[PDB]
Amino acid sequence: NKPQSWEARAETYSLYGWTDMPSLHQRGTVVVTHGEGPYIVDVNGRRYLDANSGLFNMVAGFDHKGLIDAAKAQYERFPGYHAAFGKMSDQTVMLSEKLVEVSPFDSGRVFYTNSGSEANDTMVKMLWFLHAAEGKPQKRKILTRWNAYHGATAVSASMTGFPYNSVFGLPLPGFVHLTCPHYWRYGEEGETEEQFVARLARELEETIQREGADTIAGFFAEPVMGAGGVIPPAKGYFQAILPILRKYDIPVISDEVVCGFGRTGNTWGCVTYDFTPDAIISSKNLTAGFFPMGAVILGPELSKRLETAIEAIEEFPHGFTASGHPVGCAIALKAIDVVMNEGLAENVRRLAPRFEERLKHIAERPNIGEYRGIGFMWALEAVKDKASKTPFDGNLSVSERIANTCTDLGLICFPLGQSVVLCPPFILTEAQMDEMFDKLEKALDKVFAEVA
Amino acid sequence: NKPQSWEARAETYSLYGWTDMPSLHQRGTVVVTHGEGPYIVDVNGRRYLDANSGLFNMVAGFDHKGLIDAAKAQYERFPGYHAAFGKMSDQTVMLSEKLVEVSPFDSGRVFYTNSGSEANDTMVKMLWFLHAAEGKPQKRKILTRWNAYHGATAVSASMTGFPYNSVFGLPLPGFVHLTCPHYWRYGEEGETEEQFVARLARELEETIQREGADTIAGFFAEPVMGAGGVIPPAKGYFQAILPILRKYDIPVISDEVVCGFGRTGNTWGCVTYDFTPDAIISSKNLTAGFFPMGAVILGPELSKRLETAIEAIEEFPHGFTASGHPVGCAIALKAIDVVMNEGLAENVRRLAPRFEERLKHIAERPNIGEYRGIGFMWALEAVKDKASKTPFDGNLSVSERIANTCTDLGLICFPLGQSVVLCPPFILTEAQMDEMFDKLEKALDKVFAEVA
Ligand code: NA
Ligand code: NA
Repeated sequence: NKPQSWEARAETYSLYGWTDMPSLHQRGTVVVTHGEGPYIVDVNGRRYLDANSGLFNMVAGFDHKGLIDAAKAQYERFPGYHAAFGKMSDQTVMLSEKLVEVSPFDSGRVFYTNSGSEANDTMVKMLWFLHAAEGKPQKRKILTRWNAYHGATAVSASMTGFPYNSVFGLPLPGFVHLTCPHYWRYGEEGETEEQFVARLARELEETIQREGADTIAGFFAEPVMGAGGVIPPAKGYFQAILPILRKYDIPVISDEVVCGFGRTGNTWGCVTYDFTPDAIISSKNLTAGFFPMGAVILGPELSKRLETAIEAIEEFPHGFTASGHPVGCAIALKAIDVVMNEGLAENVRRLAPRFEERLKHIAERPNIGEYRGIGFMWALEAVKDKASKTPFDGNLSVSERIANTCTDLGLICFPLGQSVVLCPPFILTEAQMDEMFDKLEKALDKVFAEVA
Repeated sequence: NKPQSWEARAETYSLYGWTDMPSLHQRGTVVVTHGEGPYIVDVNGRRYLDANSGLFNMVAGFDHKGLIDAAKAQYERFPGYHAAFGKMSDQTVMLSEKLVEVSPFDSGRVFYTNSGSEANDTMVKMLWFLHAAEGKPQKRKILTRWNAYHGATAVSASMTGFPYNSVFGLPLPGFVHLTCPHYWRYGEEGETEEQFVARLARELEETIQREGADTIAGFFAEPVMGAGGVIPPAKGYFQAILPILRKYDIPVISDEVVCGFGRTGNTWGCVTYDFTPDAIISSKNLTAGFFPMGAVILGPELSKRLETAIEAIEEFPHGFTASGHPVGCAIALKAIDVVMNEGLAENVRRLAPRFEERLKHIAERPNIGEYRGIGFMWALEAVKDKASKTPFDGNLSVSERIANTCTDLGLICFPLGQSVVLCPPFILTEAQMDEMFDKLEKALDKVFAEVA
């Protein structure tokens, strides 16, 4: 008794991750064979505009010729190696040099992983290693924010600030979640945005005092929270929090897995938000989704401190088999060049006003609580009643209903909580942006007619 | 002040992993540009026989035309996508079907990752998730062995059984390490191999009784410990320990990252050691080193149990951006076919007797305590005195000296503790095997003459 169809074969042998099981059993798996620009095509020849760039990562679309050619050229040249035991590829050396150049740091060091989750798990281990070598082995606690998304390893999931991780008995101890700087949701009745920011700065100081400054290893922040629902921080957030972190000597890590390489309208989200971190975590767009790469980019201060610590023990006992893979490195070098120098990053800057203008129009609807975002990352929040910010009952699954209707209309978008997220490829044309909105608006009309 | 040479550029921008820093500063980074069969070629045009397959993974060598062509063919077809939110590529469905087929399981499910570390971290989360869903949230402890290597995330590093992880303040609580089944090292004076295995089985039962079976989530084992120094278990080990684990309702996981796809002389190390695990962890050879892929392959029992638990919460909140990437799946499908059907796994079986006969002759030297291994994974243990099994002082760095001397002779091998490991590509000919040993023997003569 064996499955025949693509859908039945997918259900027979897969253990689905991040998949709504009632929707999958009703609809079946979407099995994808190829793409063209920002579109994907399934086994039945149905085409969909992927307004999420797959998982925010396919910024140059699904059939980019330059990137396809660069990947093919490296398989022909040198198809695989590692970057451990004093060896690495020429591609690895070139990418480390390029990443330091394009980072906001004047100098630094790069460590590779396959994923953003491994890179955050790596940065945590690096802090534990460094602080212990410096005589502060108790400096282990990691500060992140509620609604932050840092990954899926036990450590990077512990950094992630969502109730869903309770199914794993996570977070592990030592992982502290601060208030999410989403003013619309977390600002209290009668609390101004200025007071909200002052409260988060106070809450951080109280946390450092109650935990003990000598017990805190680092602070990680996505400049704009991505997978958490596209959450630009409340005005003045970083200007209020960063001096508190610097005062208590707590390293600042910018998780640039989503914001890195152009989505916020600048090469880095930390540049958009005008702050210089001690380290950067990069993945996703790093290869435009063509290869699994992650990177820890260490600024001058942490590089020098880790270098001293590594020299004293004579080795850094950490790494992954494919870290610094020559194919991944050649692909990243091309992705960086394509985004920065072939007009993709500029296109996000060019089209962001038109993107916001349309969302502002959509937000006039009685069932849209707000629109939020920047550059090419945006979200629309659904509400039952606007004035009170009352959401629809969780059992109505409004966001999944919108995303499913979108799929039926030939549009892929990302549902999260009571929100619908749009993070389309940087190659999106004005006509394709209109197509994305026309389909989304049709889906919103359908769903809200059913639930309101 | 900018670096000029490849070696200087590597040192300026890299944060080195698994690299002995005193040797790196003395020798410089070996910067690799391409390879040919089992050989790698550096920027200076020097060629080395890589008798470690890179990091055990490059079993088809460094320029395999079939694999290069399969990689190129998939980049032209569909160069990137994910396997989340009820979508995946046709290549993902084909690979999951193929992996269940080639696994020792009659049926099951596959979950993808990029690495073996993420796959072990994933299996641990799956166990915590499952046991809590089945009414036992206290069922969280993970059993591994001393000298085991399971990866580099904080959790897979806690599963790993090496003192070097103390630099990170690891292992985390709940990671229990059993005696390594290395008879030569851990066997007591006057203890026979049968008594040694009986003792290991008694220690396991006492550990279970003292920890409480209701608190133990699972047991992981590499059939042959690979990165830990090539350690085949003492005779009858799995036959003694598995009934105990089965009696106490402790899931058995075979870490097949190194043993999967041919290195022990069978498709799986669990086949070579005649046991059926509840799940398999695969990575490394899965793609012959051409793309970062990891996989959790769940047997019928855990597949059914996890599906029931996931259905109750409607969504399994876990996954990685590149999990089930179409390119990695197309490459894995080719790598499995190349290894199983193009004579590579058979070449391991063909040449394993000749491999062992030469190691047996080398082990006659007074400074070789033992040779150990199976198929295409072997190790030589260095000793100051054979009769008393006394090693050379740690400060002499004997294994490192042999490895460095091998590099100077055009041979790459793997040093670990007091041992030197050989894990060559499956494409190795008899002449290349002879070249491997001729170079190793000269390195052994040089090091032992200076040190003994
Ligand atoms: Na720079
Ligand atoms: Na099978």
